[PDB]
Amino acid sequence: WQENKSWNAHFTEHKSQGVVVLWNENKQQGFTNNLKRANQAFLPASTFKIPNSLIALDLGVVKDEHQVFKWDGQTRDIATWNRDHNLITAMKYSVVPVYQEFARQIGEARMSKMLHAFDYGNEDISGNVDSFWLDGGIRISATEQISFLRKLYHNKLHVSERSQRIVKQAMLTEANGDYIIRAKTGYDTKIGWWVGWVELDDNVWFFAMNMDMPGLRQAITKEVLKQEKIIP
Amino acid sequence: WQENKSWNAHFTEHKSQGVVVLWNENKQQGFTNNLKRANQAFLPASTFKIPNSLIALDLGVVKDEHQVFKWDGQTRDIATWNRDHNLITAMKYSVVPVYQEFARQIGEARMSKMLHAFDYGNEDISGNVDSFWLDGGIRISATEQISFLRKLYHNKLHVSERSQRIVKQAMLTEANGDYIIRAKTGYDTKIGWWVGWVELDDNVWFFAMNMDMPTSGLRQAITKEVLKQEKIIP
Repeated sequence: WQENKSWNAHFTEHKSQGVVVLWNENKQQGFTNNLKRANQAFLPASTFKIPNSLIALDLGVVKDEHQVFKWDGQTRDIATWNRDHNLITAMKYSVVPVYQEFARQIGEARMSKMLHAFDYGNEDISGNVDSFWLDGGIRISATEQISFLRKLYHNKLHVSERSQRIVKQAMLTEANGDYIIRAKTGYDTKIGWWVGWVELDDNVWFFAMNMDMPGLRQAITKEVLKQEKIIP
Repeated sequence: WQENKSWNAHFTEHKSQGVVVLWNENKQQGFTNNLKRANQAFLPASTFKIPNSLIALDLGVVKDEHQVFKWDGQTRDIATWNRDHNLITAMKYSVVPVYQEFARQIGEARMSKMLHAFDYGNEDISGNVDSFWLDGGIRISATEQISFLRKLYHNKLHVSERSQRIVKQAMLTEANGDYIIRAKTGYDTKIGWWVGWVELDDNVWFFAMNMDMPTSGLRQAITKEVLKQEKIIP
C-alpha cells in the first residue's frame, strides 16, 4: 500500500477526518490517505448487510431476491422501513429490521461459523445476536473490508456462487456508460462507512472508506475517484 | 392489451415509424401504439445476443463472464471490435464477431433444439449458422420478445438459473436511484430494436420496441419519452 496524503484535502474541505482505501485489481496495488487508520478496525455497522445477506441466502433463510419480508406493522422513524421489502430494496433503503430478523434466524451458532469462514475482521460475535454489528464486539478495518470484497467479487468466499451472485446484484447502486458501482450507504454509528467497488470495462477498483460522523461520504469518496480518473 | 395511439406522436416528432410494447408485470397488462405491428415479426438482429449468449453459457462454450475472447486479428470497420472482449463488453459494444464464434461452436443442431425450447419466435434457423439472425430465416415480434424476456426475468427458461443470471448481469445498461434498465442496443441491418425491461422498487415493466431505420441516438430516446409519459421514469 502506497500512502497518498494529497487526498486528505477532500476530507478537510468539508471539515472532516477519515480514510479512503483503493485497490486496483489489475495492478494488484493499494492506495490510501492514512495507512494507520486504513488498518484501524471499527464496527462494521451498515456494511454488515453484505455478509449478513450472504449467510442468509446460503442457509436458505432467504430463498431469493424476490422473497418478500412483510412489514411487522410497527411504525419506525424512517418512512421507507414501513412497507414490505425484498432483498433488493432492503439493501437500497438500509432496512435494519429486515437484517435483524435475518440474524435471529441464522442464530449465534451458525453466524459464528460463517464469519470465521469469511475471515471477517476479528470474527467476534459478542453482543445481542440481532445487534452485535451495531452494539457489540465485532470489528473490521478498511483493508480487511477490501480483502473480503475481493473474495466476494471473485466468488471465492465459502458459500455458493449463487449466494454471491445475488448479493452482488443487490449491491448495484449506480451504473451508466462509464462505470458500474456496487456499494450501499446505510445508517452508521460514530464511524460511518462507504464500501464496495467500481466495475470498469478493463479493470475493477475496490474501495472502502470511513469517516468520523459529527451527508457527504459518497461525495468525498467520489471526489477521490474523479481525482484518480477512475470516473469522470 | 390496450392500444394507445397517443404514443405515435413520439415517433412522429422525429419523422419515424415504429411500435413500442410495454408490459406491466404486476397489473399483468400490455400496452402499445400499434397492435398489428406489435405482432409483425422481424429479424431479431442485435436482440439475438440474448438467447445466443444464454445457450453458449449453458453448453459451457462460455465458462463465465470473465472468459476472454481473443480478437481474430481482422481489422473491422468498428474500432471497439478490434480488441479482446468478455461477455460483458461484447454486449456493451455489440461485437458481432464474438456472437458469430458462439453460433459456430454451438452448431446448427443444438441451436435449433434450444430455440424450440425457448419458444423463440418462428424458431427458424435457415441461413448461415453464424449469420441467420441477421441474414436469413428467423423471425420474432415485439410481443413474442416480451414473453421471452419475462421467462428470462423469472429464471423460467429451460437453461440453468446461472446462465440466466449471468446474461441478466450483462444486460445491465443504466441504473440510478429511481430505476434500473437491462437492455442493449446493437447494430441492426434492416430493423432496429430496443428490448429489455425497467426494474422499479415495487414492480417491473418489460418493453420491446422497433422502428424503421433512418439513413444513419434514436431508439432509446423515443422509448424513454414513452416511459416518462407513463410515469415509469422521470
